[PDB]
Amino acid sequence: LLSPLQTARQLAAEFALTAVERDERGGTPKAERDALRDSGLLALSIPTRYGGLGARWSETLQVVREFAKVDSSIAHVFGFHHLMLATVRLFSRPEQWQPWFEQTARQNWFWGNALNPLDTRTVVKDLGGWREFSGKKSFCSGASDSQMLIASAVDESNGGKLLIAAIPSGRSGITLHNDWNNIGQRQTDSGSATFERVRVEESELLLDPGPLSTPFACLRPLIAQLTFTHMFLGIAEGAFEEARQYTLSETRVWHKSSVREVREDPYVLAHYGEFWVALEGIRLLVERAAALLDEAWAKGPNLSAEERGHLATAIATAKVAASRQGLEICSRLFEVTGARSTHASLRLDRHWRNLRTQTLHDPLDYKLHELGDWALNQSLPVPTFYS
Amino acid sequence: LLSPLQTARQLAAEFALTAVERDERGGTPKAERDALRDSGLLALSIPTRYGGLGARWSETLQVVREFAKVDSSIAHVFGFHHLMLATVRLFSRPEQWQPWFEQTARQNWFWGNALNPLDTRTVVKDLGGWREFSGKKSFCSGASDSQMLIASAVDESNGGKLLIAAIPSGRSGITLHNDWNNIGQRQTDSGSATFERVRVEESELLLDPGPLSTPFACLRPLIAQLTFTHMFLGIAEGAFEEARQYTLSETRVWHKSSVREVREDPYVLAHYGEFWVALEGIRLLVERAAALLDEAWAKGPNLSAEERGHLATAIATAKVAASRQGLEICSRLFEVTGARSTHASLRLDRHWRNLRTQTLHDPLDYKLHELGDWALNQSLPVPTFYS
Amino acid sequence: LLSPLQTARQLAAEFALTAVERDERGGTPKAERDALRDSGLLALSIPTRYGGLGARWSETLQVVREFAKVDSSIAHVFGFHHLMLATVRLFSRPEQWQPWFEQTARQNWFWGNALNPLDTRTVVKDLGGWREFSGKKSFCSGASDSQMLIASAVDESNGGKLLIAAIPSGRSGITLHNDWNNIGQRQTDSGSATFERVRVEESELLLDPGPLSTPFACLRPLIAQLTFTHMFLGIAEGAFEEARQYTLSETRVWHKSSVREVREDPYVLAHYGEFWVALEGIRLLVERAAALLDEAWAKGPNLSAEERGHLATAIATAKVAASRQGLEICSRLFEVTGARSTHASLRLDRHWRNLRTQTLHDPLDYKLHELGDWALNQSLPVPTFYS
Amino acid sequence: LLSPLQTARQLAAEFALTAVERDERGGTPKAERDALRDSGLLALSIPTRYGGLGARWSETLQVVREFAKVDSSIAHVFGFHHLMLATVRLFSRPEQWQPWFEQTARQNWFWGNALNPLDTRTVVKDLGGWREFSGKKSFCSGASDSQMLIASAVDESNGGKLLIAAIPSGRSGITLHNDWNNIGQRQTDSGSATFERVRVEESELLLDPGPLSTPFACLRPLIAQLTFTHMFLGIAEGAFEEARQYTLSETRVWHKSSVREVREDPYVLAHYGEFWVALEGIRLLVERAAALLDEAWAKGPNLSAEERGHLATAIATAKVAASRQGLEICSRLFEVTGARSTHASLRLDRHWRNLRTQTLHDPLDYKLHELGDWALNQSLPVPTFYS
Repeated sequence: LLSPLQTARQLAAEFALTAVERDERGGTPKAERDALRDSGLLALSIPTRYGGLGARWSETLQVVREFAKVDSSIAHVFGFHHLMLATVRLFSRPEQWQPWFEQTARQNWFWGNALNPLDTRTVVKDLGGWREFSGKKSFCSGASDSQMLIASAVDESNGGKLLIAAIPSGRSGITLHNDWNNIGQRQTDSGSATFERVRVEESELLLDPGPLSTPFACLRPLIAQLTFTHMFLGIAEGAFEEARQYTLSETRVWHKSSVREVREDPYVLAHYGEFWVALEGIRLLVERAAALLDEAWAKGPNLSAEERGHLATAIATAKVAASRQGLEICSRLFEVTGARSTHASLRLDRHWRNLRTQTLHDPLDYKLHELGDWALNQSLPVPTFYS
Repeated sequence: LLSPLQTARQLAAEFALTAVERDERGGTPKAERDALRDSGLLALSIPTRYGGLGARWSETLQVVREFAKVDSSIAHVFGFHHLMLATVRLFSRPEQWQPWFEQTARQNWFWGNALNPLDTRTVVKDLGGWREFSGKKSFCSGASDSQMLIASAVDESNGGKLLIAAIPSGRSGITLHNDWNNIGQRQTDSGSATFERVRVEESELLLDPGPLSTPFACLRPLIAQLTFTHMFLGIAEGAFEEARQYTLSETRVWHKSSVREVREDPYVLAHYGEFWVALEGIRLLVERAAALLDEAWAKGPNLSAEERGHLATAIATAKVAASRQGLEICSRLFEVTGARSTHASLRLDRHWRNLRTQTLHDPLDYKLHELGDWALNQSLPVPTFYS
Repeated sequence: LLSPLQTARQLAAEFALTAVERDERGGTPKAERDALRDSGLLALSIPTRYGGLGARWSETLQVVREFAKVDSSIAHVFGFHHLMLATVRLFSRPEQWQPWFEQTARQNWFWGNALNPLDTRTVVKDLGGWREFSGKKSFCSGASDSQMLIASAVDESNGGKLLIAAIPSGRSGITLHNDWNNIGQRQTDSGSATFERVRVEESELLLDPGPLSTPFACLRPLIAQLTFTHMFLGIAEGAFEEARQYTLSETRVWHKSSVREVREDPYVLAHYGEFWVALEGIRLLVERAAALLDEAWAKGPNLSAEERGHLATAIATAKVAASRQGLEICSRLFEVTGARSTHASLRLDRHWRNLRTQTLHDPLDYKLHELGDWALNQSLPVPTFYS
Repeated sequence: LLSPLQTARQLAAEFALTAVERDERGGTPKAERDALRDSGLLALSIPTRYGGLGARWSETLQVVREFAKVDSSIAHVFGFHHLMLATVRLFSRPEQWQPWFEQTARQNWFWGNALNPLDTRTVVKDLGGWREFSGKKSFCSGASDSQMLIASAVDESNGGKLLIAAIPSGRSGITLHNDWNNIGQRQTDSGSATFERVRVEESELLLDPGPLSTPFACLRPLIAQLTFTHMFLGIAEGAFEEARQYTLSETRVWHKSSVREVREDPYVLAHYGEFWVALEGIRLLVERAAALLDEAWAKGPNLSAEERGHLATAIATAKVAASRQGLEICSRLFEVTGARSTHASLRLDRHWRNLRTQTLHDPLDYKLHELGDWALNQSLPVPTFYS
């Protein structure tokens, strides 16, 4: 009876009731993850012909953004779940990903991340009949309480080629440490894992066409980048709305102010006008990138490298704006909420901390470098796991 | 048979050949205004049933933006000509503006500005069957070399009531001074005017419904605001493109740089990335406001105050971004063009000077106040001649 | 025999060993406060004739800054202790403050804050030979584990008159709640207090000359402002130094960088150059204000309103720079320390959180208003408890 | 009867009367240069034992700053005159520079610049008995109407070594084109020169100890950098004062303002407070660098490389602040002077144009790179002609 957005907004309201306490507690948000299981939204990105809801990417990412207004850790593991599904869809054969889609939709499997291209400590050995992953990995966003994992390993042949597999999260030999302890994103379980001779079947390797191959396959890093981008916008929007409520409900006018109510103070209003101009610009850039992703995805394997590159530029443009202007809102909102809004029971700084943490994993200065290469030299970005 | 955009682009390419020397001379760009007369573009906004081209406002404003890339003074008088046509369309009866539209399209009349709501030095006396305007006016953008003028006067009853008329620019008693000397917009003829017992017939007064009446008539200041906004964007786009050509052609690498070519300098590329993110955000905000103007214009007299207010907010948001981020591009581009690009024969500072002058006639701080009133309090802007 | 600066540096090195874990715990830093008692530094500002060290204000504030590099909560309660001593020195008769000074230096009394001019929930009744304070107070910075308190109350005559007293912290009727829970300054004990018929002798009231009387007595809010300002600078300096160590020890180069070492990355170096320019400007502004405070203090009761006003302007100028540029360093340092520096065991965000909390108790926008009144109109600031 | 500063301020008042008209005219300010000749200030930096006034560098640069408030072109050629005297003082033998100092003080010789290390088009040939400079040069600041020139040439031996000479400006073979045509600094005569077999005696070569030799000799580029820096501060201070006068005299309050007078408008006052904080920070950084230059100069040939390096860092820090914050004041002052202040008769943009032009000859991004190398790595700057 409800649309996916309506279902997400209802869930977000329930999440908001415990979000502040859970930011302090950290750990696995098991009750919230089960609420996602029961909602149906783990099948949001899966087409209806496999039992899913058939949303376009722009709708899936809209739900990521909606969760991020209240709970960016939940938004992160939810968005990464659909990124893992995109990974098998783009990197493997229909005989592999179609059953995975059907089982995920039927059983509400939660997919977690164990793919770190910049962590070559996990290696794969070939034992003829099967292969085995062995080593350690970090930044395993949402591996705990998951049913399936996307795991990477290096095959030390001619310098070391990355190999990606989809495997059950409880398979023998996998030890998920859940030592994730960070100032932000405190419920994404982005801790460590140990792989001890973990068996991987040929049928579980994502090889055809595999990573960084066709332009369509090369949408995978762009989906990841735009997932983060929607999170960034959601965090800024949630911070803004929380500040609004506080300004109107609790903030007292400064005794030197010319007005009697905070909501008429000329400096307070100018701050809110600057927040508005920033948010409006981010919103249009993010939504334009999402529409371009919809259009690129619809071309499938016929996607051109040119169209992929223009999408990549549009996403990076949105990400820079969401990162920089978003973090500024999360800091400067304290000037309109005031000295009492720093009470630890409110944890109003959680928006800033979450966004500060997540904007560092892909350095902004090198995003500007890439965008300048387009703006000055008309050079398309080179497809990587970050671009 | 070229489209209006193609026609405007061809003219802009010709204007570009002399724009630098004309920035120096100032005065009236009579040759360029005659090129506009010959082009048909003075009828761009006039519906086809009166002999015009039938463009939507977004298309008319796109031409303003295109002209502003190469010559913001021409962009200004061209945009203001269409604003004058909008003024008679919105404030007077069809018995008045339909003949004016037909004559303008048939004879390529150029319409000029003599409407300043601030300056109240012009007063209107009633002589029975006719009236007379007498006084001084400033900022008469495009009055020189025009066929028709929109002129305002104050009637001295009940503290003053503003009266607006459309009258031929050469009518007895009108003196245009051509004493316009400004650091920017140096070919807009925005000088001074003197009216001495200028006869004004009742059929020339714009009374039904007159200014600041219906939401539809209250589109007039919004068209003005969005005309300036398209000019601001065009100036920044033209400055950006001129900087690109200089960086790639003339600028030398700094002897402390690690790279052989300025094309690859990490700081140069980062600047161009920041210019790109700024321009892309402005572009989407301006084009969104343009689309909302098309949709509101289509409502005609059925337009609601609520839709007018949301359009107003969208335009002001775009105007703030275009003003602030546009001026920043026009200043900071010198860091990527280098010490030789300040040669007086290039007049590369003309973009900054033009934007610096035009961003002052409506103070940004009070636009942010208005936007904060919306963002914080959900208060729609109050219709005025600037909002 | 060490100098006070050397003694403070030694203590700061010891405080640094546990500052991160104490930021987590919160509560009262009893061990560190006892280390202050043993150090002699609680008598730093007390003249030698009373058994103190005889420091100038610039020297006392230098120690506040030194502590703030490693532990801004300790810096806060230490600076506020000396502010309390300044309060009795400036507002009461030598018959009152000379014994308090002698006893403080002999017994290493820690003085705490219970003076909030905003909060008027505490009232004083006159019972003839004595008075009684009853009510609630908030923001009681350093009241816990103190020997003496500076407490204010309102007398309900002629719309309210503020009364200030110095009283022992354990006097019957005083309850300190230790309910202080804030995102920053987590060991300043700035919780709540309750007074119930707290007896106050006439000899404990600070009436002659009392607050906001002579220009010399009006140094009290300026000492408070410059104490915060030295804390703001110290926080930014400590954050900068902690970032340096991380950049050089732990941060890895981005795989798109041209350089092998983060030490040589052009964007990293540019960030550190911008941090340097900011810190150097703040440092000179703060030290100039400190020198002007020494010179004004030396005038004693002969201080003129004009010299007080110029000092006020100098302090506010330093405070704006330290607040704004300091918070920027504390945020932007994460771009040069990288994605691994957000580990919760490092609490590298503690500098930003501490500065973000403390910069709100006196709104920056109205400090800029005051400074513009000087810069434009040559109007001296009006003495208040914040200016 | 007047001190040099008083004499300069009196001259500055006379210069201010024609400054706006001369910014338009360009060319050589011959009347103003003769006024400098008659003032005695061309001997300001020459010790009294040679007939000069014996000012310290901080006083000479204070006069540069004072001229720059009203006329940055005059400030530039005046400052470069004393830089040329410093060049012979630091690079040549007492038997060379002592007579040059005596003759300059006795005859008020004006020294001009023809030294461009980045213009290797002028070469020197050795004819045994004498040498000859031949080729072209650009950026010859103030060579016109000068008595002496500092000229450079490359000796094409082992790659090309730079050779510096002091020679009469009217010597046979020198053709000063005076084609200087720039958007700012329009009266510095920084045009071109042609050298046609210009004879140079051994006694005119600056060889012992020559350029970039001892730390003391290496003060020459630092004097140049700090001369520009004092100019930058002076320009910002003059722009600020001119804006003040306009705000208080001519600016009208915006019709949406809450106040009746511009000087009480809260946004206007906040702008002026930001100008104040910026100017105060620049002032202290510039004055601190000037004091350090005084102290370094006084050490003479005993100056250590360490003390030179710390001076270089202090100057670069001041220059970055003066450049960036100065240019921001020159742009943002238009928001408090308003729409009528762009009148071309006022040329209020001349401050921005002058500072925009002069901040480009040493790129700010690479200054930040150098300062970061100090801040992060504690690496002293490497002496060059720009550092």
